[PDB]
Amino acid sequence: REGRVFAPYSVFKGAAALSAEPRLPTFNRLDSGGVKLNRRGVIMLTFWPSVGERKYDWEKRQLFALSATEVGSLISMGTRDSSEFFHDPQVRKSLSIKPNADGSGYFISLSVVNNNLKTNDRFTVPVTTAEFAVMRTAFSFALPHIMGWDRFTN
Amino acid sequence: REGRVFAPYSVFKGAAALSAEPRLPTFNRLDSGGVKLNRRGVIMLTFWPSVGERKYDWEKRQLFALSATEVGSLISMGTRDSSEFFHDPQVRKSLSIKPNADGSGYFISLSVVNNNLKTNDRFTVPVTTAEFAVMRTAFSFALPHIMGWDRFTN
Amino acid sequence: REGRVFAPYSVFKGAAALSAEPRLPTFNRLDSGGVKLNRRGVIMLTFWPSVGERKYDWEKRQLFALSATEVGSLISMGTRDSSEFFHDPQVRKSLSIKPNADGSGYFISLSVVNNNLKTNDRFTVPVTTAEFAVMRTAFSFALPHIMGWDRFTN
Amino acid sequence: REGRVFAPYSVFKGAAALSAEPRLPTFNRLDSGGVKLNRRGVIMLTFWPSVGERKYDWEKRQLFALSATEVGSLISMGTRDSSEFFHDPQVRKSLSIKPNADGSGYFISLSVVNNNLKTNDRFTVPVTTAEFAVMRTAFSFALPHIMGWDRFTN
Repeated sequence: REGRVFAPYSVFKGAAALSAEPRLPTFNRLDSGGVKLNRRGVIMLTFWPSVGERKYDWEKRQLFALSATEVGSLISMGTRDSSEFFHDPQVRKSLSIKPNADGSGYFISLSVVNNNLKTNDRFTVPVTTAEFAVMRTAFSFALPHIMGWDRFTN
Repeated sequence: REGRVFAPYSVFKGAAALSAEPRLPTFNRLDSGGVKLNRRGVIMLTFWPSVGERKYDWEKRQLFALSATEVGSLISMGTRDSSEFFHDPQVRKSLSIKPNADGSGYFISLSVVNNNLKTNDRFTVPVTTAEFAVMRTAFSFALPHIMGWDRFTN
Repeated sequence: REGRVFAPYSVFKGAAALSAEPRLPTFNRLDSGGVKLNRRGVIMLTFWPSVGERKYDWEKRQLFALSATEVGSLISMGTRDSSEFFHDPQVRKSLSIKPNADGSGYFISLSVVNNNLKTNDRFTVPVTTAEFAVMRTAFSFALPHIMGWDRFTN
Repeated sequence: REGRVFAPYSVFKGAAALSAEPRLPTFNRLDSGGVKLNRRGVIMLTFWPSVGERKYDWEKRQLFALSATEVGSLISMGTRDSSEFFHDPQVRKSLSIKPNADGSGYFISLSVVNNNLKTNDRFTVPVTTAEFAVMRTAFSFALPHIMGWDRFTN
């Protein structure tokens, strides 16, 4: 617990909020010496809905984890590019990132569907060019770290 | 005080000078273990006016702090892009960055207005493409640091 | 052996798999003080063939080392760019990276030829834009490290 | 002397060779605590002439130091961009970087003139796109370091 860090980048908007934070990979120590990557690193996204003016319901939050490759998708997006990721379970989630009309930003939307319970939720947060540039730059910085490549240093 | 660092990037021009330097975020240590970001990091800009040939008046300086998102705005600017940031108080400040005619650089201008005292100041510094490229590269380097994301490392 | 790190980025596809990992340079310590780069750093690529559905034959793997300059070639590639590297021995190897039809990714192909033994092998792995973006970002991160330039720090 | 590092990036060509290496800034420690940048950092270029097939004369080398701003110029260069830097003394030096005909690389040329002694030297090294990409990526990595901004970290 001593090694925990909390420093999300968060964007609060009218209908919902979104936060992003890296999760580092885990490594296994080898008997013969050295380490080897174990559990993958991700960039974790958290979405939660507004319930009023500048008020949000943290209890209804839903998460979506971006793999290294999914981060690669996001950082290579141009002004007018779109993408969608589908994660299989019961509950199915999908994350879409689509440009706004003006190319002055995007809509980032998390869909959460439980067909069995007929429950259906969607959390959408607009992000400006400036905000998405923070995401690209920060996620690009984090990528080598979530891949474990920061361990290759002189 | 032992941890202070002074290493501004500065540009000195005919009517004014400008300097830029990161300010790191502060963190709070958690009782249960780990840390959490407290006070935001910024890139601090300082402007001061010329009073003669290669002479400037440091006593009349005025500051403007760039948030992570405002840095995102600056680093994603193309050759012909413009931007303006407004900071509310009494005294109101605004920062504009506009391309020059030739697309060989920009004008970075700080406006400081105190309507009550009818005082009105403006400090403008031209910056070349090369100088703005230093800013983009350096501010991009600093961004993960002012966000606290440098704490996520293996 | 205590300093070994294993954290490849790997892409598994229908006919073959590919993995990439940096190899750091070696340095020599100088009698008068300080260090000087000795053996070059590279980004090592490993290719091996499929033998069935999600099954591959590690025993038939073949390697190809990218120099700093060859990494420079890869990271500066645009969507529609191609490249080929030839490495002299007996056995000759060549590595090609060519865009797919749609510009939605590339084919990375390792050729291994032994004219004397008339043996002839080729291992080809398709990589998406997102996967190649991971490679560009990660290899760019690693470049200063494999060059030894990470040693120039305050 | 214990802190010296030697790890140039070097390009050897038909008529001349060129090497590049960062030089870190110096800092002064403050009585009240903390440090402040003193002597500027640069990227140092070294050129020397060929005297035969894969043979060069190190004794006739000439140097040229790139300031942070001059590095900004280099890293922001597009395929078809040119630049020239002039350094005043006695001896005057100028450094030009011009694209080749095909946009497949550049010519980097150091001029050294001593009008008084009527001595006149020029050392020119062609650099491929891949080689210049190493320079851009490596110099961009080094820039925050030569500016002293690597000292702003959590």
